[PDB]
Amino acid sequence: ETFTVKMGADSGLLQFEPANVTVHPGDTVKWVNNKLPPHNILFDDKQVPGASKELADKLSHSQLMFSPGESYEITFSSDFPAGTYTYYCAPHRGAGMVGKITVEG
Amino acid sequence: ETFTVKMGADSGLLQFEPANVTVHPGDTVKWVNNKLPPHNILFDDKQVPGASKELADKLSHSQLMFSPGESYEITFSSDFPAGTYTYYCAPHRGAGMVGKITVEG
Amino acid sequence: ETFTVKMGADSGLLQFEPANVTVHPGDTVKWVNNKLPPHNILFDDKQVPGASKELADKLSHSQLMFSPGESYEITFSSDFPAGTYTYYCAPHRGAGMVGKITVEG
Amino acid sequence: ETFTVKMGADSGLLQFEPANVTVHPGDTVKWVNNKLPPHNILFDDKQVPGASKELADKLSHSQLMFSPGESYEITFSSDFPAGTYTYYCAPHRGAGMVGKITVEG
Amino acid sequence: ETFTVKMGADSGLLQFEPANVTVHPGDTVKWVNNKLPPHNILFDDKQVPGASKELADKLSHSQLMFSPGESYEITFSSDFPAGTYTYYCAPHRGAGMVGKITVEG
Amino acid sequence: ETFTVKMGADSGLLQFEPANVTVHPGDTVKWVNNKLPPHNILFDDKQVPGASKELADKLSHSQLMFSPGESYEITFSSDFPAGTYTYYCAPHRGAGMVGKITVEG
Ligand SMILES: [Cu+2]
Ligand SMILES: [Cu+2]
Ligand SMILES: [Cu+2]
Ligand SMILES: [Cu+2]
Ligand SMILES: [Cu+2]
Ligand SMILES: [Cu+2]
Ligand SMILES: [Zn+2]
Ligand SMILES: [Zn+2]
Ligand SMILES: [Zn+2]
Ligand SMILES: [Zn+2]
Ligand SMILES: [Zn+2]
Ligand SMILES: [Zn+2]
Repeated sequence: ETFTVKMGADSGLLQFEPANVTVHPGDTVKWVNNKLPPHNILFDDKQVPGASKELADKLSHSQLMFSPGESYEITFSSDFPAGTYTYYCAPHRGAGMVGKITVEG
Repeated sequence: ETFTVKMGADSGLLQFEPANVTVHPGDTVKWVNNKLPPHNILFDDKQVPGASKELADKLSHSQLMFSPGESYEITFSSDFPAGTYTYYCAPHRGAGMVGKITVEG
Repeated sequence: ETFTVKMGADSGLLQFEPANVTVHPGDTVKWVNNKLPPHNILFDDKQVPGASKELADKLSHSQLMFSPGESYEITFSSDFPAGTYTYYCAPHRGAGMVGKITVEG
Repeated sequence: ETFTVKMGADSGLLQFEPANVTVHPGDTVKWVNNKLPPHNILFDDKQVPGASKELADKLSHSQLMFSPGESYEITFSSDFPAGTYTYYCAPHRGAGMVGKITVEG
Repeated sequence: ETFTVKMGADSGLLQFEPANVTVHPGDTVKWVNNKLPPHNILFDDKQVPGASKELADKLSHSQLMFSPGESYEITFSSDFPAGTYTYYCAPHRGAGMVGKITVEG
Repeated sequence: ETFTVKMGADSGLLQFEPANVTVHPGDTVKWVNNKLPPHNILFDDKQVPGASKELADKLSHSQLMFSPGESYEITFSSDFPAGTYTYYCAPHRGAGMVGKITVEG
């Protein structure tokens, strides 16, 4: 499957819609730049299963996205461990623009 | 913290002593060439967490060890996924010289 | 697409069926252990585009496969160069168990 | 061959000189910190051949360069795909400090 | 064996305490967020042994740490080359918040 | 520079000619298949500077070379550490077909 997460709610709020998402092995999470750019997706080394920095760096879209429609996908294949993945938006961190992905396995 | 696994039991049996070992992140597994050489440690691409061939190749000590005392260590850091790691000895595969490492996390 | 290559012909010959395969970027090549095991897939450093040893080592399934059904897949994504990839089976090299994959791009 | 690209024109403009460069496999691209620092080289996941994020991250010199003369080289060997590579300078993005490398092959 | 480096001296100075540390293979360096956040650890491609960008990127904790107590560890295993590793804090670079790790071997 | 090492002496001896070679940073070592094949170049994890298994695996030409003229080159760039690199030929190990490369720096 493919779960779409909008960066910036329609209401004009600095949030990820949905904030919490539960994914199964093989599913894809698609982030779409919606409202109030820029945004980026950052995963901290200790916010991913096993505290793997190597894993966090691969998932983290450090670069800022400005134009609406720009997307970033992550297919959680058999390779990725099971557990919760917490991420955030650096420019809107103070606004509490935080997200969470739970991979069940 | 450092678990020692002997390649070839004192009994003269073609086995890994211990055959099964449970490790925690940060711990090291030390293989020591004991009896009836040669021996090597091979991890198949599908016998490691996530079926990562890249991971299996890094852990696999393909080359044969002949002299007693020769060791090979693997510190299971945060970069290594949790799960069971099955390995074997190529020259003594038919004798059932197989091992298993379970990393909890 | 996914091209299946059988390691050991149905006729009981030590060959790869098919021996020559033409793949497009994105397409996958699946090797299935069929007849007269063991078999392995080895790519020499000079038998791959650009003579990249780093590339040859990643594609090479050095370890021997014994049980029928065991598979090994390689998805030739964008990261893989265009050109011919020649591989062979080490235990059946003298029998001329050689293969060839041509990636068009 | 080695193509030199100056980060910041002699005329004092926030540009890459040259902005567009055509490279052949094997040729190198050298960025030299010239005028009005800082500068960095960023490649977006979708601005490289095949939209490979793994490839973009390896080429991207995220860290800021301040002192004149500081260089960053990239030898486009066989491992690198053919196509256009668009990059930019984060601190001078609004000024349109964008570049483009076309690898023929 | 585990050397602790405080990001921000108790004195309220924007420094790494200690600034210079000598480590042996197998030892771990632990950075603890102490005073005047944020802080991050950045290693430049040319400030590590062999000028390996791949190595620098793995060690660099690009993301900003705000809460006191947050830590980042690096166990200098056999895969890491011997030599000096110079790092810095991006937000406090002008204050001269620079560090240095010397791995003996 | 480029130092040529012949795998199998003209005298018909199972040796590397020369057995010992001193190389400077940037020099290339070229192994040429000469007499009494097969041969391969294997570096053990503990026979290279720093006991880096990752380094040993990259230098090791595991696969057997049969036809005369087949070569294998290794350019010891700034990346490679200084020290002695001991290697051997697996099929002719008992004959004492061992070599040694000393990189001065
Ligand atoms: Cu945001
Ligand atoms: Cu054995
Ligand atoms: Cu075969
Ligand atoms: Cu700039
Ligand atoms: Cu700081
Ligand atoms: Cu030999
Ligand atoms: Zn962190
Ligand atoms: Zn396999
Ligand atoms: Zn070769
Ligand atoms: Zn992107
Ligand atoms: Zn740099
Ligand atoms: Zn060894």
